Amino acid sequence: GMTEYKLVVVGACGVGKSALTIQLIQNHFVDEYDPTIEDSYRKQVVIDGETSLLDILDTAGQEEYSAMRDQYMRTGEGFLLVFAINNTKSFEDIHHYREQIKRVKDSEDVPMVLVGNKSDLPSRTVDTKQAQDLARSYGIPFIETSAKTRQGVDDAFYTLVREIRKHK
Ligand SMILES: *CCC(=O)N1CCN2c3ncnc4cc(-c5c(C)ccc6n[nH]cc56)c(Cl)c(c34)OC[C@@H]2C1
Ligand SMILES: Nc1nc2c(ncn2[C@@H]2O[C@H](COP(=O)(O)OP(=O)(O)O)[C@@H](O)[C@H]2O)c(=O)[nH]1
Ligand SMILES: [Ca+2]
Ligand SMILES: [Mg+2]
Repeated sequence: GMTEYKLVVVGACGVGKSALTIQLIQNHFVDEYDPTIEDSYRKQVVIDGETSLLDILDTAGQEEYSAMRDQYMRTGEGFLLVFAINNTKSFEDIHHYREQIKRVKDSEDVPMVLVGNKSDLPSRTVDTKQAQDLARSYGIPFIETSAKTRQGVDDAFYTLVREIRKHK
């Protein structure tokens, strides 16, 4: 019947992964979401006139390697790489998330999107141009998002879907 996409949302602790995913699915902003909850969220959506199913895995757990986490990641068709623009270490870590995904996919061209989250915060420490240059060198799109104001949430997930469709 209707297509399903496995989206995986990766990024450092407290970048807004669950806030983004919950805003897309449930249309509200979470203030203090339980940071151990790793669950899968679904939504029916119309993208370029195609009704589709989003299965969104919102990563949590521990900073540790597991055979079981390789398996969940290998099921993923595309990945949002999320940093907050007020945390330069969250952006320093994007490199390791891309490396870890290349290892399990044993692929250079995995549908990915770079997300600079918390675009509403005054206190920016990571500059758009640097984020842009990183996405241009990975060959992936870049979207600035605020889970609070909902700016760029839709277009971040939809751009990932459109990256997975271009992939075959
Ligand atoms: C506050 C908790 C939270 O949101 N976290 C902390 C734990 N991680 C995390 N931290 C470090 N390394 C990680 C590595 C992977 C991973 C990847 C990308 C591919 C294959 C893997 N095999 N074992 C682990 C991994 C992931 Cl998915 C995470 C992670 O998930 C994010 C999460 C963020
Ligand atoms: N101001 C602002 N706060 C955010 C945004 N996204 C998440 N937060 C807050 O940042 C903290 C971490 O968010 P969370 O979604 O739990 O991070 P996760 O560890 O990636 O799941 C929370 O207290 C959120 O309310 C955002 O876009 N703007
Ligand atoms: Ca453990
Ligand atoms: Mg979380």
